[PDB]
Amino acid sequence: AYQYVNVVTINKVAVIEFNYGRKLNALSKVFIDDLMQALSDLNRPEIRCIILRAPSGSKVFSAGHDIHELPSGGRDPLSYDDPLRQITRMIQKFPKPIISMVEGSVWGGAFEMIMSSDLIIAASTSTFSMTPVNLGVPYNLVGIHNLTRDAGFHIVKELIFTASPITAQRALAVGILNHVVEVEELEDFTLQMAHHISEKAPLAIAVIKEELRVLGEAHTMNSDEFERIQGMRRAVYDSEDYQEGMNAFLEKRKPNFVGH
Amino acid sequence: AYQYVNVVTINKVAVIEFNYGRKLNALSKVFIDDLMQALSDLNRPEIRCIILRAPSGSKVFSAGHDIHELPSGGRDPLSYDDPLRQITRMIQKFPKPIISMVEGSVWGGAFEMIMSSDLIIAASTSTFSMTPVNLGVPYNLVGIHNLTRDAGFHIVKELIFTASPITAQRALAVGILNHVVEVEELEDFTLQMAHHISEKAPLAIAVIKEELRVLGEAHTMNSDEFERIQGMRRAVYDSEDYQEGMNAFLEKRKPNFVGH
Amino acid sequence: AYQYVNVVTINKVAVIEFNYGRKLNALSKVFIDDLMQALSDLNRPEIRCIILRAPSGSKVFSAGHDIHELPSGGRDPLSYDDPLRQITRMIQKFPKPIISMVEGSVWGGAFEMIMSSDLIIAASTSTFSMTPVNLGVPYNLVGIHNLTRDAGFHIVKELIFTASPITAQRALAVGILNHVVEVEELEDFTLQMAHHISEKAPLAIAVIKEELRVLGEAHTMNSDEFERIQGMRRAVYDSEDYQEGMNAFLEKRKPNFVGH
Amino acid sequence: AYQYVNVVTINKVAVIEFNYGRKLNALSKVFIDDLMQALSDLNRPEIRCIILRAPSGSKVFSAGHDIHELPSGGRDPLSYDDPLRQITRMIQKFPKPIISMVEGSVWGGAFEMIMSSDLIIAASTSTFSMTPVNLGVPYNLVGIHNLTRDAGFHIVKELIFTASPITAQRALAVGILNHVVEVEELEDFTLQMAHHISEKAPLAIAVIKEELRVLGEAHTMNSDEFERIQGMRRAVYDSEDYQEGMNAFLEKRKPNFVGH
Amino acid sequence: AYQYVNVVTINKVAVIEFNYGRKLNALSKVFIDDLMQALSDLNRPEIRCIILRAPSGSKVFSAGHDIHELPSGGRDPLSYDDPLRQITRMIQKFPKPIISMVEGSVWGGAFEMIMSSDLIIAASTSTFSMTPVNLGVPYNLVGIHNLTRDAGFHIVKELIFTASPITAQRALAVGILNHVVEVEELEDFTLQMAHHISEKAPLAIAVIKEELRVLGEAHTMNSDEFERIQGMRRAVYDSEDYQEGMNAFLEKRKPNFVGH
Amino acid sequence: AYQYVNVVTINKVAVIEFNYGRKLNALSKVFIDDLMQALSDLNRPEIRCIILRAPSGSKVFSAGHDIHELPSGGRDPLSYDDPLRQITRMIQKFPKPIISMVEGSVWGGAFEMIMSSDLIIAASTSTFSMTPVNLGVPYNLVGIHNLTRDAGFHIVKELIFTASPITAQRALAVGILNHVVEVEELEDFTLQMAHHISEKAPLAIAVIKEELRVLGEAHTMNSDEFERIQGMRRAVYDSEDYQEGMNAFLEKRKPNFVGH
Ligand SMILES: CC(C(=O)OCCNC(=O)CCNC(=O)[C@H](O)C(C)(C)COP(=O)(O)OP(=O)(O)OC[C@H]1O[C@@H](n2cnc3c(N)ncnc32)[C@H](O)[C@@H]1OP(=O)(O)O)=[N+]([O-])[O-]
Ligand SMILES: CC(C(=O)OCCNC(=O)CCNC(=O)[C@H](O)C(C)(C)COP(=O)(O)OP(=O)(O)OC[C@H]1O[C@@H](n2cnc3c(N)ncnc32)[C@H](O)[C@@H]1OP(=O)(O)O)=[N+]([O-])[O-]
Ligand SMILES: [K+]
Ligand code: NI
Ligand code: NI
Ligand code: NI
Repeated sequence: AYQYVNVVTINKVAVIEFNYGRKLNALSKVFIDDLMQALSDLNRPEIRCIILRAPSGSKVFSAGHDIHELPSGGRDPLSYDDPLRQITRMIQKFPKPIISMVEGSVWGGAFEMIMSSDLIIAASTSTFSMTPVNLGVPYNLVGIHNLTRDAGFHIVKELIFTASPITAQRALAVGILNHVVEVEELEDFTLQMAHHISEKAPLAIAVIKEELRVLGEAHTMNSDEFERIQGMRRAVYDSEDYQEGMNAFLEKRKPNFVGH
Repeated sequence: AYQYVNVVTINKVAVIEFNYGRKLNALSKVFIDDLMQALSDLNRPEIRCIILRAPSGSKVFSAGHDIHELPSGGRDPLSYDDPLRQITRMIQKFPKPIISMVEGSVWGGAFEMIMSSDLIIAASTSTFSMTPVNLGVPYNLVGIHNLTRDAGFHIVKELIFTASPITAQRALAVGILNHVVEVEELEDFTLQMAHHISEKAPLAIAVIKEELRVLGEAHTMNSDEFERIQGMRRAVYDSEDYQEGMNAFLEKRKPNFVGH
Repeated sequence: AYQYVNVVTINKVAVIEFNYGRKLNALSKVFIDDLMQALSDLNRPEIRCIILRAPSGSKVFSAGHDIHELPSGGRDPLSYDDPLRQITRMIQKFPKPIISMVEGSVWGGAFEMIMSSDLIIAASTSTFSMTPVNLGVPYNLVGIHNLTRDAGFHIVKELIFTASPITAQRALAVGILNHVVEVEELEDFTLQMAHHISEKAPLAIAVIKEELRVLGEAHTMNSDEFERIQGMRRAVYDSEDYQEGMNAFLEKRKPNFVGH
Repeated sequence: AYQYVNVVTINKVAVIEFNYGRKLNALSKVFIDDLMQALSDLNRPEIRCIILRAPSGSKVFSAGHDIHELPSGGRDPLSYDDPLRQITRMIQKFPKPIISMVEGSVWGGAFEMIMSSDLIIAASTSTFSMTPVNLGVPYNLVGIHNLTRDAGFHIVKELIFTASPITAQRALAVGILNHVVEVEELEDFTLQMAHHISEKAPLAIAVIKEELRVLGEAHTMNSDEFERIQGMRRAVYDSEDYQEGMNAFLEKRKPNFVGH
Repeated sequence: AYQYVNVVTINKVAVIEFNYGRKLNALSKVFIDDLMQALSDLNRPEIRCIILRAPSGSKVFSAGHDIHELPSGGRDPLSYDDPLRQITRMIQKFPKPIISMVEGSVWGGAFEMIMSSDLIIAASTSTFSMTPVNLGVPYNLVGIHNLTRDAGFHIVKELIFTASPITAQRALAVGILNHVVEVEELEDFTLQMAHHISEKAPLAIAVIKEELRVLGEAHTMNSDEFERIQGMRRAVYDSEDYQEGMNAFLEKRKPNFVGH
Repeated sequence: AYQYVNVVTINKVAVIEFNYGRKLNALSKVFIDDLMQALSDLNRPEIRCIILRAPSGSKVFSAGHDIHELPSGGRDPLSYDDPLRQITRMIQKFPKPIISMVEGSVWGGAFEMIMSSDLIIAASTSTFSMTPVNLGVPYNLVGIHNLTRDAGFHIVKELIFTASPITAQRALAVGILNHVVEVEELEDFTLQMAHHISEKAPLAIAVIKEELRVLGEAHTMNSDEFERIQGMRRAVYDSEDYQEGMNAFLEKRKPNFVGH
């Protein structure tokens, strides 16, 4: 068993339920490490499909990045082995389909985490936001790339530049979501689709998933461009605005951004 | 003339109509060779726009891959010079617009074929499925790439992982189709658009179509990533699951997939 | 002060209004040079969001390329330093969000210009046309790429191959627009969103916009493929049809295109 | 047979000898067209290796570009379908090895031509120069790339920026040549190697040559970078220096370049 | 201990000596499994440099790919999981320098194996041959790429198209070898350089080795290019010539290749 | 005038001579800023070729990075806007040839700096070392790439992993240098080559230099690969070994590296 997730297996379908309500499923390292161990434990031939969910009735799916752990003092908080970076890679490389089954509000990092999964099925009352511009966080290239494969550029720029929540109905209309259903039908609807997928050829599913992963990633640039972007990101991590954004969040006041 | 298609010219518009209804327009080599010969014959200055259709009233637009013609195992079923791979390249490189005018159900390789065309106009009763996971087929990279330029990744993954049919209305909503019209209006609506395009500058249409083709292919990877994918595909077409999927289709029974 | 635009700033938002209505805000060099000088003058820390608009009541937002300035005698009219090519680079590199606020009809180069901006908010009565196939112009690779990040390939090919106008409602459905509002709400809706964005962290917005720009351009090809495309574009600008297309537009008649 | 080349077949080896000594085997269209026809006619299973040579005793192997064929009004003489661009593609795509067997002096485009070939075996008295900076020519990307696969960057820059001739001995030392032999041994040495190659597996040789060709071309860039370089090339073709360079060559006088 | 290698440790340097003299150290699956197990066992902080060697006095360093383990026809002979493909990836990714210390003749896959290593130091009597065109084998893109990072294209094509051995002196001159020494001095010359490297910063060496590996592999192409190459390779491994090459090796006779 | 360089012009040739001998021309910010200002000031049409040199008789050409300019620990000394990273970009983008004329010993970042220049002409007594593995520095991707365009991979790895000096004669043999001259002839040999280059077409030289620069950069990878390398570099900067290497150099003792 796991301290911060609960796993149920129903024939070939596994359901990983978040059990980190004390921090509204914020992406703390101890929570992500249990999620990753639970997924790893389910990498077996007789499991064919995974569902990720918050507990039934939750008002919050996930509060996103744990801002108490998101480091300040000049260190990159979205480095390659930071937990959100590790779990998006693991979801994308996992040789079985991973369905995000969403009840409640989805924030920032948690939005990138469900976007990295294969299908999203949501309650009609679920809401979605992408929040780095609230804190002054320079989100990393891979993280931003994970948000560009479903809705168009103008829609993605609206979500990130405003940090405003969208409804499940709008998330469906712009192509983020697969299905929107009444919260009382959410579990039944998602399990029926997961059981259906689990009757199909798992080795064909795994290789087509991996072919889509590498095509998704196949936007290539030279070393100079990457080093230029990393220089820009470091200037943001070094800014007064980044300190102000983190402090304003921890102090629950409105930040005063000044552009240095 | 052609054994397996019928061609009509109306001013500058050519309509290539399938004539393989006894096999529900499955993509047998003999059918695809005729479709490619008809297209090549229509590469003339006086032809400005192509329409591909099934006969009026067809229940099945195309049953997709001829499963009899797939090599039984140990052999890549979607090699570069296999007929579906040849026709999709030919459609994409053809210097005139090609409009798929769809009445009936569209399956598997035939869904890839229409996705490779420039515009899709469909009857309100048409249905669309992508079926390789029903048989355990390791669909090839170029083939999967051809399904990713219209609908988002989560939608494409639902289509491929479930192999379930979608309606014309849902295909329109997610960005696969240009237009949905009542079946009685399908021929007139599509001919009106083709005659319209036929008065525009053909050399500008041809170079813009080619620019889009190159940009659409310009997802690049290193040799190791490609060879790693090919090794994964070979493990699938070497698998007992692939033989069981082919056999269950030919024997009209439900396959039992086990993951090797 | 500018001859061809008017700028109003309130707090952190700047509105750049076209003042070239006597030529339907055609993208003449004198107008684009003024737009670029006004943007450069607004690249200051206290400015956080830009709106581009035509005057209230405009029937035509922009007529697109000035056909009286398009090179005739064997010269590429969309070379790297042509004014449309310069303004789209400047908008995409600009470290503040740029919102296109659209009232009236949008044509050709002007459609590319608004697509290059970060968000589009349009009146319910606005219309959008992409017109190079009306003139026989071989649109350049960068320009075509700018049109492919919002709507899918089939939709983009319909817009370009037909040159037919689409409504704001359809432009919203296919993913081109962020929002459609009644024209009497257009300024208030856009100002509210622009002022909302200006309260967010500008250095995070700037680096995320630049990350999106780099990822969007990261469709790479070898020198041979680019030189092949250049040769195709040159044969179009050397074409009888290209001369006929320009001549027809000047003589206010319908072109007769013949395919050389 | 051919006006401008002579072909001798010895067992499985074909020797293509230039017959344009009147014009020092300058790369005139009529000469290159005959060279490409003779090569095409030798694409038969019983031919296994090609040797390209000047006649025995030639002082000049090839004088490079024909000045009398560069079409002024700025028009790019290194466009995709100009004769030298066509013959380098054809040599690189030719499914048999092509050995350049060099006696005499090699100039400019003829240096690019022999670099495009598979092996170079040269007389101890042969000499090599790359000459576009003598004329003010903006050599094209693919043409420059063809010069970068043998010697290192500093060496290539010395050859191009000086336009000075190098000895066979230096060309061997820096990795441009395979072998340097006394002129009396040049046919024996070259034919012994060609005959040896002709006993090897031709389908393996062809696919490995094509693998090397694609790996050699696999330096990829985005559309913006290509268009930028094209703009710089156009600026050189529009320059006063380019006119001066061509006029000085025609008037047999030293050019005076001024940097515009 | 290992059945097919012997390992010595001298301070911080490990020497892996082949013990498969009965097949002249041909790269059989069981030999490569022990070489890889010995490398994995040595991946410890107190080991800082590896030497690969054949036993003292060896006439044959390695006879290369085990021809008996190649498939009969119709199957890719150089698939991603093939032993040669596994060992070259493991050498390249190994976080310590691997020096090939060469006494005797080096053939085919064994030449690719030493080329994949970091440094090559060779006896003055050693020789080097690349032999797939002797057997009609379609070498893979990754394998060919591993041969292109030291000598120029003209030299590499000579080596592969001739399958002729070159001396240690010529291999030094063209950039393949670091050093050539008399055989009596080979062991202690190599150990002196490995001990010197072992005093340097191992984490710096590892990240620089990895940066060079990524840069070396960063020649990118699109899916269609790779699948076109793979189809050409399949025509070769399906050919009569491939069968003839395998049979000629088994019957110890000269192959008769015909080009199908 | 400049505090840290001396500039002499001889008609079209400019010679930038280091004036930082009391610190062995270490690459301190104040010294690089003066070199960059002196280059910027020579970017004039009447200047056609630059020579970089140390004063006549210098024992040390440049000692490389100023180790007394390491920033606050946990921080990258090879970030995009560090002076060495700035001047190598500026040399590579400079629209005139830059020749490194080397007398004395060349170390570390100074080796990268001369490698980034267009030609290197050296005294027979000059020596060359690449030194980051002496200190435990994770040299950055762009910096390593700048070392890979002249000599082959095996040679570069020997230089980097040994940090051992090589002679001028060995640097010529492996392709690093253009020419080696007796020290009394060095200045005149280098000036005659610079005057010769200055007679050639400057716009042709500039565009070919720029085309070589972008081809040399055109090794592309995806975001995940770049971020994975940055994670490894950061782990090296965070290591005990990195502290030990910098402290050892400051204290003039042998470092004790332990591999964490
Ligand atoms: C990637 C990224 C992010 O993900 O940024 C973080 C985005 N997240 C957010 O803005 C949401 C932050 N949380 C909230 O606004 C509220 O907690 C919401 C979700 C509306 C729920 O309000 P609520 O009144 O029901 O509950 P709270 O009392 O606020 O929260 C319940 C508990 O979870 C803690 N918590 C909630 N969100 C957290 C977060 N993101 N990080 C750390 N702790 C969090 C909170 O401190 C409290 O703990 P404690 O008892 O120790 O004080 N980014 O920056 O780009
Ligand atoms: C991507 C991919 C594919 O393209 O795979 C194949 C996907 N297609 C399918 O699964 C649909 C296969 N066909 C069917 O399911 C049924 O024929 C459907 C479409 C429901 C219609 O049924 P129906 O009762 O009306 O008609 P049928 O008798 O089944 O079919 C009419 C005739 O066409 C033949 N046929 C149908 N589908 C075929 C196929 N895919 N390949 C070869 N022959 C086929 C069938 O054997 C019959 O011939 P015969 O009379 O000689 O036996 N893939 O799997 O890799
Ligand atoms: K011909
Ligand atoms: Ni893309
Ligand atoms: Ni079994
Ligand atoms: Ni390269």
